[PDB]
Amino acid sequence: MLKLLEPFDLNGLELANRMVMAPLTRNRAGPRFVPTKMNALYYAQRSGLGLIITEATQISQQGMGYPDTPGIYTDEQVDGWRMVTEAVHRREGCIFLQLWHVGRVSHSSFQPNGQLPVAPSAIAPEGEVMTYDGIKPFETPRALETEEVAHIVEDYRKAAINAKRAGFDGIEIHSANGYLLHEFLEDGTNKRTDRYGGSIENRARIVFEVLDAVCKVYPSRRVGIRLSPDTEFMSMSDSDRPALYSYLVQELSRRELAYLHLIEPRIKGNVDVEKESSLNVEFFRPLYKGVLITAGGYQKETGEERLQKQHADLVAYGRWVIANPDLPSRFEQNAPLNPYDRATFYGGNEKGYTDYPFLDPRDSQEALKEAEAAERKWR
Ligand SMILES: Cc1cc2nc3c(=O)[nH]c(=O)nc-3n(C[C@H](O)[C@H](O)[C@H](O)COP(=O)(O)O)c2cc1C
Repeated sequence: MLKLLEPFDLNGLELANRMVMAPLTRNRAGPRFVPTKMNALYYAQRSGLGLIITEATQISQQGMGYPDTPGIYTDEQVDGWRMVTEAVHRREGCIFLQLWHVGRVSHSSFQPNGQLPVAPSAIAPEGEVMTYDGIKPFETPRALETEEVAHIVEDYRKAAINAKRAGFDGIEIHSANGYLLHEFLEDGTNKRTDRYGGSIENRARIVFEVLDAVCKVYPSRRVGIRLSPDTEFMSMSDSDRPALYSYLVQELSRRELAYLHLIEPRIKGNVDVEKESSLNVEFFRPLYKGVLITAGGYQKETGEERLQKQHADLVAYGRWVIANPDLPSRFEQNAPLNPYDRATFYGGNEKGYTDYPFLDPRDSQEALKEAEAAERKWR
């Protein structure tokens, strides 16, 4: 009787339920940003979620701002992701790769040749950024030349080519949470005078060009996109978020994409914030035609209310899913939720990653089995 637990049809994909694993950076790639068997166990374990969206995956070295995130720009990376897609599919799961460019939220230490991070405009985020050599202040990033936006779009297109080859069911363009695309959208970050700055239309141009480029690799019904309609995460700010997001959503409505993925203002990236905003999901449901994913601070009961009230079609869970590989079964049988441990979110090993327990140990055995089979197959 939970709507969260109703199978849902995603323009062809037979989702087990209406619950989504939110994208989650775990900082556990192998050398050269290549996914490993351990990574496949983790996704295999969580494959009773209707849809998995992966951790943000950089489309290029230039797009990375945190250590040991996986990439999707080399063959060796694609091979690694194949273990992941295989294992999730053997468990009858569905999965999309979230494509990432960190923008200015990076450090020369991460960059090819120790070049500056790139952004719309030469404006550093506030605060400090973890690097290979400990905590350092954010640097002023380099403002991208007009001509270079084309080359970033092409990175996304190559990245989607690699994704399709890796065997992902679809892709999600990360346009949220303070990163390259988001910096383009908001006029607090975007001070450009060319055809990608100024007018609301112009700021979104890049988002539309990325979408044009990837929908040449995947059918548009397999391209998703994530927005953060109203957040301070990473020194974001816009002079008029209602106006900017209204336009951006209505345009998106007409591109017949797989879904729109909206993060609730009560999330500041990875933590909860007290915050007044009307730019939550209720405000966008009217403005977006197709399949709508709501994410951010939900529980069983508040997620269920979203679906009953027809506010969204899918509810994403991030932190609960880190801790509860079988969240849907727990919801379903009214079980206690395993607590999540923030200290093991980022970096590390099995601990706080693949060692959260299931209701049913057999689920656990089946994930291990598929993940080992996936490794032998793609050895
Ligand atoms: C450890 C951690 C990693 C995350 N990584 C990503 C990411 O890679 N991409 C993204 O778009 N959001 C990311 N988020 C934001 C979450 O996807 C989600 O919006 C947030 O956790 C709020 O959802 P929740 O309340 O269910 O946890 C992350 C959050 C956490 C706590």
